[PDB]
Amino acid sequence: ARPAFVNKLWSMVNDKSNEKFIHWSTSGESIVVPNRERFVQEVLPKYFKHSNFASFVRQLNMYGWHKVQDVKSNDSRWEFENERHA
Amino acid sequence: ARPAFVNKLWSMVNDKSNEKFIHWSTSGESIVVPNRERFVQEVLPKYFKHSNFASFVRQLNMYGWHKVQDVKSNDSRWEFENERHA
DNA sequence: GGTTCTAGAACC
DNA sequence: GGTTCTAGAACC
Repeated sequence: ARPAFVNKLWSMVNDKSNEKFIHWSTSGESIVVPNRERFVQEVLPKYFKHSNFASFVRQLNMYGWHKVQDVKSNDSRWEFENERHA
Repeated sequence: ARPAFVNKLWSMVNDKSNEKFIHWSTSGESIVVPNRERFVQEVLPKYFKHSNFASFVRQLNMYGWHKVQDVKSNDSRWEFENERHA
């Protein structure tokens, strides 16, 4: 039995009906959430009760996932990568 | 399935090996703990991990049990009675 | 009231 | 790594 958060993230990134809100990158090295707000109100509520993006991000951190900061100087786009890679 | 606290209290007041530390009054209307300290170190640890008397008392309150204050003016003696009676 | 589910802790 | 236990939440 994997932790509930790991299971939920897995099912949400892989479920085809969440495609437009959260999905793997073509390479699989990261998870893409095109628009934070659409995801927060269309996907989060199906997996967590009293869900909020802040919690989601904290949880992801617990599992080694960090926000990709590659925007040079669309703050609604979020991408996550894990500390553990090949 | 009854709450874990209810089960533990039940088993500790009824278990014969805890007799000298915690037991029903002859009438059954209350629970007698002759000496708080002996009980805290001889019984509590068999039922709760990182047990302390303060928690025990709070829990008892959650279930309607209150400390009997019948000492006129042996602060080690504790007796508990429940709000719900005949 | 009693059974089934969802989780994490405990155990092997 | 996988199974079993202990709890409370969910469900009927």
